[PDB]
Amino acid sequence: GFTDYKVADITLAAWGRRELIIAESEMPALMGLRRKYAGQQPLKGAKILGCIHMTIQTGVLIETLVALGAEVRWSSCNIFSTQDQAAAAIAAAGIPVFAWKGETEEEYEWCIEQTILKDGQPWDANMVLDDGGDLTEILHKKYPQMLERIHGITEETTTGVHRLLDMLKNGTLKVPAINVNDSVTKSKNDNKYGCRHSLNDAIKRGTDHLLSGKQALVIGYGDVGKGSSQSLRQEGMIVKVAEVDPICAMQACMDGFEVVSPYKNGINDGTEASIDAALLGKIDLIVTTTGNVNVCDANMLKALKKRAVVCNIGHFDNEIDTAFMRKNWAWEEVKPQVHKIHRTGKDGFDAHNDDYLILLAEGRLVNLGNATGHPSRIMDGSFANQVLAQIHLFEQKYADLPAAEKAKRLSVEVLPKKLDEEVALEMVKGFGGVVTQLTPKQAEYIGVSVEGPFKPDTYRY
Amino acid sequence: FTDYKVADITLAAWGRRELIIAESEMPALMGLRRKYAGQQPLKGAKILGCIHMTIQTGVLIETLVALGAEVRWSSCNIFSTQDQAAAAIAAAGIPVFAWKGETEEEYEWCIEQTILKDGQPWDANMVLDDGGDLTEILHKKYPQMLERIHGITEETTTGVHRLLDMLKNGTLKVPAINVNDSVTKSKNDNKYGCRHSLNDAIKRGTDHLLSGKQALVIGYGDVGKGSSQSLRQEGMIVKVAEVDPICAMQACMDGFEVVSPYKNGINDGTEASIDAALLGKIDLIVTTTGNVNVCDANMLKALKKRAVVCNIGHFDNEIDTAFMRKNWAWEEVKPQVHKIHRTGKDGFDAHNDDYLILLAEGRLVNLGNATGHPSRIMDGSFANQVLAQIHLFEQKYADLPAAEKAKRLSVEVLPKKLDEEVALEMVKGFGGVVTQLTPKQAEYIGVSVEGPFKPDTYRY
Amino acid sequence: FTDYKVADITLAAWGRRELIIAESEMPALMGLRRKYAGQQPLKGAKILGCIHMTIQTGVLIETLVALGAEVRWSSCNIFSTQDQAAAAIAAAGIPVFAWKGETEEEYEWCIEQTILKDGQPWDANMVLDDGGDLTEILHKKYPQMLERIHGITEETTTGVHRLLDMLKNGTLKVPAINVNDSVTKSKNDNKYGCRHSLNDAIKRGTDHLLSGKQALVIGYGDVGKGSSQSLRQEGMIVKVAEVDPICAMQACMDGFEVVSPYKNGINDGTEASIDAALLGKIDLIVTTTGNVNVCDANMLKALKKRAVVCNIGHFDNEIDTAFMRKNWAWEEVKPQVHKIHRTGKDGFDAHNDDYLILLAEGRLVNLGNATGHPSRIMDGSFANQVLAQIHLFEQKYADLPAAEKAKRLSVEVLPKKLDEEVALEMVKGFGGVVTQLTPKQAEYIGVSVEGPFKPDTYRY
Amino acid sequence: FTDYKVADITLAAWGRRELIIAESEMPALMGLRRKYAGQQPLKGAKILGCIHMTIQTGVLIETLVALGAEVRWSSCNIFSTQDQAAAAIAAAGIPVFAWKGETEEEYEWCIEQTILKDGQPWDANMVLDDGGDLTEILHKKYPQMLERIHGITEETTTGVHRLLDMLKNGTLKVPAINVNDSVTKSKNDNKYGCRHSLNDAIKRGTDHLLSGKQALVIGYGDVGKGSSQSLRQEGMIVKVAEVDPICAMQACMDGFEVVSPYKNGINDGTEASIDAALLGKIDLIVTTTGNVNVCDANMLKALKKRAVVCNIGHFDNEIDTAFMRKNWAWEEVKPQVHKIHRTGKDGFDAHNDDYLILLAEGRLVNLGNATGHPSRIMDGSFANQVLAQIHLFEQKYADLPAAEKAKRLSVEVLPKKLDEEVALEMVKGFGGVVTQLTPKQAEYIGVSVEGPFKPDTYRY
Ligand SMILES: NC(=O)c1ccc[n+]([C@@H]2O[C@H](COP(=O)([O-])OP(=O)(O)OC[C@H]3O[C@@H](n4cnc5c(N)ncnc54)[C@H](O)[C@@H]3O)[C@@H](O)[C@H]2O)c1
Ligand SMILES: NC(=O)c1ccc[n+]([C@@H]2O[C@H](COP(=O)([O-])OP(=O)(O)OC[C@H]3O[C@@H](n4cnc5c(N)ncnc54)[C@H](O)[C@@H]3O)[C@@H](O)[C@H]2O)c1
Ligand SMILES: NC(=O)c1ccc[n+]([C@@H]2O[C@H](COP(=O)([O-])OP(=O)(O)OC[C@H]3O[C@@H](n4cnc5c(N)ncnc54)[C@H](O)[C@@H]3O)[C@@H](O)[C@H]2O)c1
Ligand SMILES: NC(=O)c1ccc[n+]([C@@H]2O[C@H](COP(=O)([O-])OP(=O)(O)OC[C@H]3O[C@@H](n4cnc5c(N)ncnc54)[C@H](O)[C@@H]3O)[C@@H](O)[C@H]2O)c1
Ligand SMILES: Nc1ncnc2c1ncn2[C@@H]1O[C@H](CO)[C@@H](O)[C@H]1O
Ligand SMILES: [K+]
Ligand SMILES: [K+]
Ligand SMILES: [K+]
Ligand SMILES: [K+]
Ligand SMILES: [Zn+2]
Ligand SMILES: [Zn+2]
Ligand SMILES: [Zn+2]
Ligand SMILES: [Zn+2]
Repeated sequence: GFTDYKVADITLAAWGRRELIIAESEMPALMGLRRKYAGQQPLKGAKILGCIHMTIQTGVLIETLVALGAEVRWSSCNIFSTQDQAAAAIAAAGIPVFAWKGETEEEYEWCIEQTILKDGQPWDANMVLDDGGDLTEILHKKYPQMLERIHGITEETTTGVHRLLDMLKNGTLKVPAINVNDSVTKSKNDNKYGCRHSLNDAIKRGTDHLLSGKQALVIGYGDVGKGSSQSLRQEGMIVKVAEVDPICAMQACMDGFEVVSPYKNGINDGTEASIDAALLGKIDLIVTTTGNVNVCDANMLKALKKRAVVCNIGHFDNEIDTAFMRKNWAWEEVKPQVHKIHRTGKDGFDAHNDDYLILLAEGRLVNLGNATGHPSRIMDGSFANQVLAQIHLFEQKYADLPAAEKAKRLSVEVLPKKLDEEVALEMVKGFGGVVTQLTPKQAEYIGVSVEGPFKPDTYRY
Repeated sequence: FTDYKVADITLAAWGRRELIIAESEMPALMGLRRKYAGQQPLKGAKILGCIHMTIQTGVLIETLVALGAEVRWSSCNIFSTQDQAAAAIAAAGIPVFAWKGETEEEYEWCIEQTILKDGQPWDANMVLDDGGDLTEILHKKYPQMLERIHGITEETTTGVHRLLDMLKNGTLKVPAINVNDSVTKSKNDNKYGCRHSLNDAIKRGTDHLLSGKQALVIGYGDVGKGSSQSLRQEGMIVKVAEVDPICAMQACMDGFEVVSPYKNGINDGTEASIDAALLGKIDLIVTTTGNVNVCDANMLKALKKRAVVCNIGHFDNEIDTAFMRKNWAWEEVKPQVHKIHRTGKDGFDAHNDDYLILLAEGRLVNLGNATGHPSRIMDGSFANQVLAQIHLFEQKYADLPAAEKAKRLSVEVLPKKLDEEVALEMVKGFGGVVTQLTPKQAEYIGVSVEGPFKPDTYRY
Repeated sequence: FTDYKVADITLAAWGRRELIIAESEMPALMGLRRKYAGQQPLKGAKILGCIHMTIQTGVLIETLVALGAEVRWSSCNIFSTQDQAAAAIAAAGIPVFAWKGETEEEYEWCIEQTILKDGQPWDANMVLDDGGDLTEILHKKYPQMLERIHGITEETTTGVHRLLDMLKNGTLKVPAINVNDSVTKSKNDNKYGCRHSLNDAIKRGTDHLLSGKQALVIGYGDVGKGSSQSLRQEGMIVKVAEVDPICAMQACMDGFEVVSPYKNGINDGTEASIDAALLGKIDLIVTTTGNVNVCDANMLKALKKRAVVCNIGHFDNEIDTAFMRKNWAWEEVKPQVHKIHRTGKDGFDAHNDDYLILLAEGRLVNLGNATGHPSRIMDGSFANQVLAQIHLFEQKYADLPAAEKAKRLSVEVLPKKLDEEVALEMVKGFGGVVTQLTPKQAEYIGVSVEGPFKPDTYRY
Repeated sequence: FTDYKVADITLAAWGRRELIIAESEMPALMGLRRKYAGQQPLKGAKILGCIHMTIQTGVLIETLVALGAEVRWSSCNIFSTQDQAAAAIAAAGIPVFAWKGETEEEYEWCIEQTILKDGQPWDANMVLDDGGDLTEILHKKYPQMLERIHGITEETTTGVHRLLDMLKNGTLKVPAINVNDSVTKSKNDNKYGCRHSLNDAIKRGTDHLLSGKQALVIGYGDVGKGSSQSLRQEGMIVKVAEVDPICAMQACMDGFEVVSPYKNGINDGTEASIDAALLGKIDLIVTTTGNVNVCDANMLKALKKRAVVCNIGHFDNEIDTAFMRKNWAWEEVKPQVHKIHRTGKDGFDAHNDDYLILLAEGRLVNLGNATGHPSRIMDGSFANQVLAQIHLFEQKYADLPAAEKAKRLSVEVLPKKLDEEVALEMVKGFGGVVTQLTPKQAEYIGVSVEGPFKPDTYRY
């Protein structure tokens, strides 16, 4: 009877449900919250606009929010990241979802718009859950009136947080936000170990290439680049790392990687002469992890070893100059989300040409495009943080507060450490791990409560 | 020159040979020498220093002096001095009071020799400390000296805790820099230094194969992380204990099984609480916490026969060695290696099978049984120390009026720009090449091309 | 052309795109293709082939054809075919009978379609086999065909065992080359292939996080070595079981804890013999043995709820799946992934917590749930296959007098010189540069500058 | 008792304490000691022994004696003796001629003291050798003594090569057991021993950080495999050179870049052939080959300033140290650590930057700068030694009829069943539990339930 959705194939729903039932068993923090808060219905009356990869893991998040009282309207934040069986299962449960794997850019924008509008008019949304900031931007630029009713935004990822902080600095942010990314059980779990799991996964599914013994260049060594570099090194790749941040570069050196630049002496003057052609001519795989623009540029692409794989695991595709490749080189689809890019010219290629690159997911997030992103047991931490953040901001009721109280509360904050610890404890118990309890004397000795928090807010883990 | 006490002054030439090698391994620190030599930013500084008198500390001391400082130096541990390093410093005409194998009485005497010159308080105006013993003695016994001191630069996590307690209680008299929490210290020294030096010390003390054996690491902060890797990389099967669930989550994700010595994780002080099956399979226990009694008497009783026991946290009370001294017979194998015979206190059978091996009498094992962290890692810590000394000395806290002092009294870290400057020199030391952002890229992510590259919230 | 049966011929263009990529990843095999094209050493060869119909096997098949052979092909496992590879081979005019998800009846039919052409035995004169099923069918059901066959080239450990048993019993009718025991096969494919593809298949089937979880690997031969590394490198806590103490020693030294499913290692057939405490903590069990019932009914009953069970040895009887079919309810998650509900046979609760996850119905998991070994590894195995086909075809066993046959009826390996030549091409494929001995150095160690470099005793 | 020469007999108590610990780490060897003590299988054996006089060798010597043998012992390297081990052996009344830091003349004298007792040949009837120097001296200088010798048991790869050359040339006078090629020797000692002890020795000699730096390992046999892992596990970026393409393939698959010191691998003897760009980035070079001049004069000229150079193959001629002695100035840092100044022969500037660091004067670095392999690894090697001595002594070659001698003049290995029995004791030492086959399983794979478990072709 329910028709308020658009997915690839509703008949995938039973398969999706089987996978959701398995995922629930892999997500003890999130399911623990579901069990803890079900009675109290802390999200009763919440109307959440959600924009995040419509995977199985996101399904467990959505059904947790609903189980706690929320209504939601959902879209994916990437054209290739949906798992169609997950979308089907959510739609089959009577939840509005607009998402499929392999959207066009026009379809992507349309799906976000279907969450925002219900029956042609703005939905009475009062909460936002976002990954990367596209939904947040559309609301501020095109639907500013809807933000008058919204209590908060809970933002998943580093890039989205940057965008929020810029808005706050400029006075254009209209509702408070929680930076979910910077929970330790998000940033130092999902961003790092998630990519460790899923980068090599995606490259194998796309190419079935042996990785051992081959040369990789990882651009960036933040949380994603750390995890990515390990994904490849643990397979036996000879990994080199590029960075602009000398502290992150120091970490790469100490971690056993050679730190190099694509450019002579690190200076990117925009000319072919600046490219270290000797270095790039030996690289079999380049992975971008930065959240920055044009870190695998046209001249680097021209210089790469024949038959190198090129992919991006940062949030947005402009890390690699794919526009240059579309303008100048011929694309041969191997299979979905795997293209050979023939450097011999624009139109026409020889089927047996040797001078090509392999691009994964058209430069979009490769882990989600060519595989299934992070595994449930890792996403458990990120998504338990999301639920806690939604509860906190919904309960604070920003949209209803007096102006002076709003002025005090308009901020981008993180969750308290106590809650980060509580999420982590459930994760550890999920592994069968046992956390020791401090004695009262030990807790006094190091100056903490037996119940935590166990570290000062300055601590970096 | 006679204003020193070392084991053997004739070791000085050997020490100098090692200092010359260490300088080549310490580009950040040597770079500071070249950068600041002309300006002499520490001219007039009189620094009381208390930190492990190793070759690495030698290069630190000579850097401070090269920048204009005078110093008076002691070690912060009874077993951590390298006698050739101490000799070389004494031979350069610098007051140093330090040798490997001090008694506790000698340790206290050496600190006192830095504080006093010719029987009266030295006109000290700066403090460099590792662990807080010198800082405590100044506050408790020589409070008048703190009236002239511009600041304290503290090396290690335990010392920082002690400073923060003072600040909370309003008893801290001078500002401090928490040198530990530079990323180029905490996430370099504490982690990778222990990775290098823990397995080193265990091999020197015992020459035991580590591969295939079972280890329990107590703690998974920076030292526990590095320690766990030191052992895992050798092929140990490592289990980790933690009180902090976030650190425990990291251990799980890093590929370790997380266990408690105690049933249900509850340390009720009884033998019944001990997981005897677990402890009876452990070949090596390492404490990394900065806490007290984390390898306790009941754990020691339950350990597998012939297990090795050591501590790499700052102080020896991590292990209940007092219990062992009271109850069990100690057989010295060689210096800093004892068999502890669990058969009783009154002698031992030379062929007894029921013993534990304790390294460095439970004191910092990396420094006690080997040489601590390597020069290229200490480069980062000690470049931060020099910069911290400069920062606080230049700010001249001791010259402000009391109301202005009250506003300026803090425990702070160095600014990120300086942490980055140290890191860059470390990276160039490896032959690493850092990429420069284009103006468009710097705009895109909202940073200067010169840095800093991360918000102060960033955890690396 | 209609002499084939595949899932979907329209997948052929996709398969060809992947073959063109695979050729670039297989320098040893494509080097042989180019080298022997002129000579046509397999002109007149009529090869019955039974081996997983993957993209890699496609490159092998097209190499044999390029060297003059005709072939008729089937897969040696019901789940191992890549349908696009089969399509591409069929589209090239080569008889192939293979698809992913065959029934056992279909599997036997496909082998029979290779053996028969137009309802009568094909005039086969060569056999290429993986695991021995084709070899067995010829000996048992078509013995007259073996009168014309010059040899068998056998890919895998299990098939070689079966050949050696036949030879011992006097029932082997044609000579064979053990391709498995080239170093560029056994110590490449069996080990590093499983390192690549075991974790691959578990991720594709389950998308389970592996880091931090407990695995038990049964066996520590070449496949168990590679499998254990596949899991450990992901951060699993891996325990290893073995019956061979030398292999167990290697596991210990490699950093694994060596355990038995049975108390004191004694499998008496009772539940009381099972180490239920150990098995109750295992999240993943992988069988690697080539043996029977190494993950038995009582082990399955004892495993932790929701454990994954899989087999990467050649045949499914490593795990007692027959017990599971008789007693427990199977819920298909998706193809080649079943939840096995331990609550009973007659239906299951969709929300039951007491289940195991079985991959590929206990068949070779790397090929069943992923794509098996990668091209650049299969390059070594399949270069050896081509060399072995050439050698046995050129020897012409079927034509020799009885006394000469008697001398030649054996199971042999390829010479070390050829193993080295394959390896050299593999190394150059990575961009590796092998040093050439000087004449003095070659004299010093007693080898030719060209090799072979090691005595036949050498184990690598 | 005076029939010995050691550095310092007063080290004996320390040595004994370490022997008591080593016995607890050597369960295979101590198991043989317990098993065979009653039967005294070496009663009447008079063994000339030449092998590194370490604590581990002490346990071997005392096992041979405990089984009835008399021995006369020397070290097979000038730097490998542990003086406390030598002292303890001498203090037990066993003839030993060994100290750390022998001259070449002293080394030859020590071997001669084993051969002669009171100025005339000892009535030796057995030889235990490591590297072949003793074996060579007997054949060249004391051939009459070989008439009464029943056999030689040879520890190491280089010594085995020398024996096989003798056999090929018809100059070998007594049979030998190649102890090296037991799996519990070659694939334990040669590989995992160097994994343990290479990084150990480099740390003790230099205290250099290894993580992040560039290494070149020359060779990828058993020692090169273990060596490469020693460095990679510390975080070095390791490149590997090889002449054997199969070993090079393994290095690639193991995650190393395979390179040559020479452009395109061609060593034409000129400076122009050296890849100066590659060598100018290497911080550490380690030779592992058993070959000559694999780190040659031109390579040494091209290495990065301040690179460490060492050898872990049996003999020092792997590195052209003679070139360095002729041309460059040596500055001793401390024992077994020299800076070699490339500025000229006649003196050096103490602050010169253009030097290399050579460890142990190019002699076996693990034994020279540390203590070699750990007891628990040497357990396997030395259990094999004891078994080999028993076998050859019981065979009584010297006393056999000539036709039987002709058949038995050979170089053989120990049976696989005994290799397995050694391994089982090693595994139990770790607390490992080996599973026992059921009768049906043993039938299925074609072995006895008690083993042996693999055919003699198996490479592990
Ligand atoms: N694919 C996934 O599943 C996933 C998971 C988490 C985060 N993300 C995304 O990944 C990106 C990175 O996130 P993060 O948490 O690691 O951020 P981060 O800020 O921790 O790290 C990014 C790094 O890129 C480096 N960098 C920037 N420009 C560079 C350049 N020109 N060359 C080399 N290095 C350069 C920075 O110095 C920094 O250390 C973001 O876009 C984030 O949203 C994706
Ligand atoms: N030996 C060295 O060279 C060296 C180097 C740096 C620091 N340190 C010292 O090592 C210690 C630890 O330093 P850090 O930087 O790792 O501090 P840290 O705060 O990062 O980590 C200590 C960890 O111990 C854990 N812990 C506390 N009590 C515990 C208990 N009862 N059981 C289990 N875990 C427990 C805490 O949760 C914490 O994660 C300090 O004493 C520091 O001064 C020594
Ligand atoms: N899936 C693949 O791609 C692939 C690749 C190569 C080989 N194989 C197959 O894998 C299997 C193993 O091949 P291999 O080359 O490793 O053989 P192998 O002989 O080297 O190793 C098998 C090991 O199993 C051990 N074992 C036997 N019974 C045992 C038991 N009850 N418990 C514990 N350990 C036991 C043996 O001691 C031996 O070490 C064979 O069936 C082979 O054909 C599969
Ligand atoms: N230090 C120790 O404790 C220790 C332990 C065991 C053995 N050894 C000694 O180590 C040496 C090696 O023993 P192994 O068992 O590894 O022998 P191996 O035959 O297994 O390996 C030696 C390797 O060196 C390679 N090689 C030869 N010449 C080369 C060259 N010019 N460039 C590059 N690679 C070259 C060979 O191809 C071979 O793979 C021998 O001298 C042996 O006696 C020392
Ligand atoms: N080689 C060394 N020289 C001086 N200090 C050291 C050395 N190794 C470790 N340390 C210091 O020991 C402290 C613990 O007391 C750490 O904070 C660390 O910086
Ligand atoms: K997933
Ligand atoms: K040091
Ligand atoms: K494949
Ligand atoms: K030793
Ligand atoms: Zn997003
Ligand atoms: Zn200290
Ligand atoms: Zn097969
Ligand atoms: Zn020797």
